[PDB]
Amino acid sequence: ANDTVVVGSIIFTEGIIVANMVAEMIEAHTDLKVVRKLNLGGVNVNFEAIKRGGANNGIDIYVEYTGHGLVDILGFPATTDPEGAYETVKKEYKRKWNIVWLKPLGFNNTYTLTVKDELAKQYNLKTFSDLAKISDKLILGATMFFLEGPDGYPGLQKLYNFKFKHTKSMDMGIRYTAIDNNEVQVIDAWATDGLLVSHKLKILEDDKAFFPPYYAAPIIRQDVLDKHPELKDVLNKLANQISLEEMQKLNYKVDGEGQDPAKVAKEFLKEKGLILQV
Ligand SMILES: C[N+](C)(C)CCO
Repeated sequence: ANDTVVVGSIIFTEGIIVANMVAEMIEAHTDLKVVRKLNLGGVNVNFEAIKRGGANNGIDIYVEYTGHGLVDILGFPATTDPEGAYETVKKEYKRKWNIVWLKPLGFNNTYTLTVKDELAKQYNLKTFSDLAKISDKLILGATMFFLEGPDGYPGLQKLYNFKFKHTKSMDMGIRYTAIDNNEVQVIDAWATDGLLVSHKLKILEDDKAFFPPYYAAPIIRQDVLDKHPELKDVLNKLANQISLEEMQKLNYKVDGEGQDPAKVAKEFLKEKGLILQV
């Protein structure tokens, strides 16, 4: 029959790596072939694409983050434990959209606010509240996702009364260079970022708990599951298979060592026994 499915990703290192892992698992364990589609746009493009579907210029599968789905359902930022976010998005996406959340990959790739270790020492910074008290001295460099999202800087700034001198919208790798060069003093480091542990940076504590959990999980259209039921068990072979530290190392293989993400994804799966060498 030569059935195919479309796995989507937006264009950032982690997104492409885990989208490739999903594609590799499908091709290794089923007779399906995978179209890998890269979407330009923000944190909602894949959601609209999966509502369209791989037959109608959209996608069938992608890896979403629980807290993003949660804040989208609620219409305002909230905090909850990982189970609260996951169970809520799973039930709501099943009822409202016939989209099935599969099991979490294992890591929480949350937004953070991060500063240079030297700045944190010179002002004894530990928490977001500490940082807010001096924010009028500082420049924030942040991803477009962070500066535009309701779960991003808008709500955070309201809750903590952040008063940064200004914000600079920056590509993902650019913001690490910018904080290194002191063009900015704070960035929205993401917890799994490959460059993070390699730049002498301090992740500050979200002491008022503004951010939701951001656990990555594959999600799939129900009608694709209906046509190809094996996909459920196949994709759940990834359940809890990627820790925060493992994801960081894969991201660094791409962003720091220059390996291509397809190779990084496939080699990780082979080394962990999740696919076999052909
Ligand atoms: C994963 N983040 C929450 C850090 C943003 C991208 O969706």
